[PDB]
Amino acid sequence: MNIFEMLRIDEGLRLKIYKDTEGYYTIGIGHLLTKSPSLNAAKSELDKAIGRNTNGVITKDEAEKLFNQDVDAAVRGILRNAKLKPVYDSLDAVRRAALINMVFQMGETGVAGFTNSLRMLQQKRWDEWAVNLAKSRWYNQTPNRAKRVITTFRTGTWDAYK
Repeated sequence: MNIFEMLRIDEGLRLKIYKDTEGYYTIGIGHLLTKSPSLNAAKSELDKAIGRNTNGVITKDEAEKLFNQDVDAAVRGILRNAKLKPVYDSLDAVRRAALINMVFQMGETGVAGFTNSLRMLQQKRWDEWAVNLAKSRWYNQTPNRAKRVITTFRTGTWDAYK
């Protein structure tokens, strides 16, 4: 299983624009179009992204291209972040994907805020770090997923996912 598989499972695959949980415009595999409401606002952005007039519908292939870019980009946000980079480096491979998953869902900034979390993590703490996480808005708005992610982190295994 890998990062790509991981998130594909968590974000699903939609070929036509749609509203997320927070009610945002999205398409593909978790690709956020606009923190706005103008459905046109959103087609424009889709247009800019693919580079074609899409009328709000794209291809699998295209959804996958957004995706790669999206996963890559998270990977670098982490490596550029001063607080995240090193956490990332200290972890094994599964746990890292988990990290990458988080960031994808909430941005380097969002993530790098777990100031506390931050090192328990690095301390090779979990458990305690985990409970902290269950006490967050994040967890409370998408528990299923949050759990699968927290589980993966704690355990350094893909159990939650199969």
